[PDB]
Amino acid sequence: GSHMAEPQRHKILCVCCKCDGRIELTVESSAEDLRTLQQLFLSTLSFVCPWCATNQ
Ligand SMILES: [Zn+2]
Repeated sequence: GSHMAEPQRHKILCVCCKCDGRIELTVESSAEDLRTLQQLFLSTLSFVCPWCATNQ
């Protein structure tokens, strides 16, 4: 195995909102930031992959 389990360093995987491709949002976010941005992405926010961001 390996060991990488630390606070802040959190991998919140969402998607490219236009190709459904997996965006593992590797962030360094405290629990409450992670929670808050969870609610935003659950609500209305979403991201795009750099391929789609370059294409449209
Ligand atoms: Zn995309």
